[PDB]
Amino acid sequence: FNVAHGLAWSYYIGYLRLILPELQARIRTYNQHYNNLLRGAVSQRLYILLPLDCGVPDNLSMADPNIRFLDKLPQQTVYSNSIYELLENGQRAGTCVLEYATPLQTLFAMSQYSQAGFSREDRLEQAKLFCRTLEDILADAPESQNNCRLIAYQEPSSFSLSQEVLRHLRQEEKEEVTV
Amino acid sequence: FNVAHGLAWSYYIGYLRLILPELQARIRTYNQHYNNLLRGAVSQRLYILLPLDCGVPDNLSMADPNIRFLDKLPQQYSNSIYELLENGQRAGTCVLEYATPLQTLFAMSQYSQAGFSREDRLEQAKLFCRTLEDILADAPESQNNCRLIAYQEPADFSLSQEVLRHLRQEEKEEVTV
Ligand SMILES: CCn1nc(C)cc1C(=O)Nc1nc2cc(C(N)=O)ccc2n1CCCCn1c(NC(=O)c2cc(C)nn2CC)nc2cc(C(N)=O)ccc21
Ligand SMILES: [Ca+2]
Ligand SMILES: [Ca+2]
Repeated sequence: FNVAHGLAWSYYIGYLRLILPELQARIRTYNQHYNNLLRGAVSQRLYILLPLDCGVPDNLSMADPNIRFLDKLPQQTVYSNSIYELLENGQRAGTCVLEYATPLQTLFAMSQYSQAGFSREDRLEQAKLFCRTLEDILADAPESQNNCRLIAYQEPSSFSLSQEVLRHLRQEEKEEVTV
Repeated sequence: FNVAHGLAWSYYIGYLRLILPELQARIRTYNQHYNNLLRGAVSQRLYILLPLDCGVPDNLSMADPNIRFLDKLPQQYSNSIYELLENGQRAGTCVLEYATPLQTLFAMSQYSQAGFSREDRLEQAKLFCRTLEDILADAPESQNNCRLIAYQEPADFSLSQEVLRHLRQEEKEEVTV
């Protein structure tokens, strides 16, 4: 009995499969303004944060204060999407469309619902499974694996999410320019 | 690999568990107006349509012409009240809506990479029903706030009549027990 299968498939079929196609161009559009104005460009990929503690806060800033909301992204000329700037020592070091995964929140709710019989150990196993399954789905999906990137991580002590995101953005740019 | 397990748990945790508590009261209120005008009442339960074919239309009246939209419901998420008709006469009224996760099972069966056949879609649809049933069977006051209407449509069927069967059964239960 694995709720993570359905959660992954439903996140893809109901949300990613629909929103991603518009994206790769919507960001291309925005970067006209962004490049001309702030002398920086937004990464093309949609970054999906997958905290394995299934802890999705209301806003990204609360979890890490170096992730800072920048600007809402427009639609192609019913979905809101937020550009966040990543920070280092107060300086802008990257920008990206970055959002938490709703399925993970369901797993947290389940672990606080006693009639589920769903322990924290169960919750973590199912979070990992959600990650692996969504990976498999995007692997066989067209231009979608290319339009979005998954960032799974386990908090220990103190941890830096802005840094883990910047790792990925810098890797993405490395790829863009090399190949 | 049963997607229906996750789909059921997500439908309950992320949606039903949220709107049902409000709903009991919201309809309790609305009926103050309905009783005064037209001598009609709206059932307290939320009726969830589970077509086994997973065919969800964009407007219920297209699925059965005897199911006319009546009125949207106010808040304490959009829910719609429908009148069920017989020979043009109003025979019932209820908050009515489709289980949207079935849409997902439909999309999957039209998505070739998934290997999700129509046989699969039907198995997972039935399973979605059984799983959500169980969930509401352990849930507090929630089983009481809504009713599941799972039906399989025939090669050789009235939805408004299926629903009306349930509503009349509900009223029977109300006045006897
Ligand atoms: C967990 C909920 N549920 N589970 C399943 C399975 C089906 C549903 C379900 O019934 N849902 C839903 N019924 C609604 C009816 C009304 C009403 N009455 O009007 C208003 C809102 C309603 N909702 C919530 C909106 C869902 C769409 N949605 C998502 N969904 C996901 O992430 C997600 C997680 C899993 C698993 N599967 N999915 C895809 C369906 N993310 C969004 C982000 C934005 C944005 N960026 O603004 C906008 C919409 C978004
Ligand atoms: Ca190059
Ligand atoms: Ca049908």
